[PDB]
Amino acid sequence: VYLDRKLLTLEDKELGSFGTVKKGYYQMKKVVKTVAVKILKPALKDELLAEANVMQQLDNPYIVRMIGICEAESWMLVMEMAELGPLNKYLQQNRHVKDKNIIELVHQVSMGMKYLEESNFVHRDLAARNVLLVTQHYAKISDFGLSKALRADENYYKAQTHGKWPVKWYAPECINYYKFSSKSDVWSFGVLMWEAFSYGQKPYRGMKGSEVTAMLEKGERMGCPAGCPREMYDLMNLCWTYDVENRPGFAAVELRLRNYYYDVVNEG
Ligand SMILES: COc1ccc(Nc2nc(-c3cccc(C(=O)Nc4ccc(C(=O)O)cc4)c3)cn3ccnc23)cc1OC
Ligand SMILES: [Cl-]
Ligand SMILES: [Cl-]
Ligand SMILES: [Cl-]
Ligand SMILES: [Cl-]
Ligand SMILES: [Cl-]
Repeated sequence: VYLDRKLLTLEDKELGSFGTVKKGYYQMKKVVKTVAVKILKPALKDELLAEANVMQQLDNPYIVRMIGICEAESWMLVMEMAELGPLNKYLQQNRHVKDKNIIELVHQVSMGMKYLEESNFVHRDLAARNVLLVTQHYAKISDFGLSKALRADENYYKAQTHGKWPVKWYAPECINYYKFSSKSDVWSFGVLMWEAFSYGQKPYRGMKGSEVTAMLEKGERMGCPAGCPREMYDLMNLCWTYDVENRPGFAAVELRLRNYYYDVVNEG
């Protein structure tokens, strides 16, 4: 959890800019581990410790692993590096990634989210930008800064202060009632699917969050990305069921993705 600054080596170049993120290496006794280190500039510190507390409890092949936290020139969260980075950016720069490969990756995210659902955690920022690639065929979920462990007696988290929120990824019940459940995450996952099959295009382009709400309330949903297979667009639309009760969970979604992926595999 608490790491030795002497064992961390940071590169100058930032990968991104809350703070910055930088690549580094962390020494074990016989190897070094390549790391991504989130580096802050009270509120920020509190959020980092909270995020670390959530990551600490998670153990799944499709979730980014925390190495630990470090308190030196600034506060640092140190994670196992996913070398290829955010999926949205990857797909923008790699437009000939095959449909079978996109299905493989979004299924992996679904398996990560099924685990998160079973663990009774809500992610609350599930977007393509927060899916990180280890390889072209291996995705992990990251960014647990808004994530919450559900109370033992509640199936949702009730936000109080509408913070700075990724509205275009949020279900109607999140915007209208400030209620966040694993089924809200399923909604976000449908948006993440749309982004993936759109090769990292932004959702609801040109629209204000307000117009998104109006659109969704009309019953309108985003169109099928070019080359996106029927079966996958149907699954997006099922993720975007307006009524939480009738919206599937991740067990349901993962299985549908699983079965389809095996069909696509069997073709060939
Ligand atoms: C430059 O390419 C990258 C390659 C690997 C990574 N890897 C990793 N990055 C992060 C990380 C943390 C905090 C913030 C960010 C971040 O700034 N992401 C991001 C996502 C999307 C965009 C964009 O759409 O332009 C720009 C930046 C990324 C965490 N991680 C945990 C394990 N591996 C990583 C990041 C890269 O750029 C942001
Ligand atoms: Cl250093
Ligand atoms: Cl060494
Ligand atoms: Cl909040
Ligand atoms: Cl947004
Ligand atoms: Cl599999």
